[PDB]
Amino acid sequence: VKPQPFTFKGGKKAVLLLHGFTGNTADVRMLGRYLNEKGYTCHAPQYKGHGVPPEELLSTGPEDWWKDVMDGYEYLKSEGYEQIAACGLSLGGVFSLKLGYTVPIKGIVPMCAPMYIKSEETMYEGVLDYARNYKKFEGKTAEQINAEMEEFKKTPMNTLKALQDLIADVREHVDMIYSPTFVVQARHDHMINTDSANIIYNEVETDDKQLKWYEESGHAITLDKERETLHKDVYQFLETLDWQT
Repeated sequence: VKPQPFTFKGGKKAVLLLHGFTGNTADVRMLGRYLNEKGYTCHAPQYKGHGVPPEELLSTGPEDWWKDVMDGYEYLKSEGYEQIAACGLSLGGVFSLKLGYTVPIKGIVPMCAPMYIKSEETMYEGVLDYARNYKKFEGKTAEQINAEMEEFKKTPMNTLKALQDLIADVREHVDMIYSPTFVVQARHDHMINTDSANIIYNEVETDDKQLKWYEESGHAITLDKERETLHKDVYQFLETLDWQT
């Protein structure tokens, strides 16, 4: 169905949930529903250019998506939730780490966050596959999709280099994170370099750093078979955080 930002109201423990590149809030909705059933207040913004036709994605970049992340953090603050944890999938996990050394965060849970850059061509191939599937889900025939993709291929995404610079910049500041960190990484991730999980765990400078590998999951770990175990592991980590004060 339709993708939209969601806010699940619960107690004073607040969690900011961040989806990945070419994703949407549905990637973190089941996790937000589980945490809200456990009493957490959950808010998931939707990045600019996501949840809309892919032609609008081409005009957006990390500077737009980061503004959506900060707006989500400030929305929870403006609503009375001063204590916020950050949990994100892939690029959302990168944004979660960036929040860790930028604003007060009770704890961060980067899930399959890439610390290694990929080539623009490799990234753009994923954009093209996302664009083709989006038009497929719009109900268009195969012939109409081929015609629209032919024009789509003539419009390169000029913000992919900035996306590379974002991942490289966060990796150089991982040692400035002192908040508790729960690194979640699927072992059979064919989308990123799984050594990113070791970089985050080894170089974060917090006393409470954790790493768990998921042996039966792919990159989309929140949608794969172990997600119920992931929900419990994330919940049980969030419970150890220094809430209230």
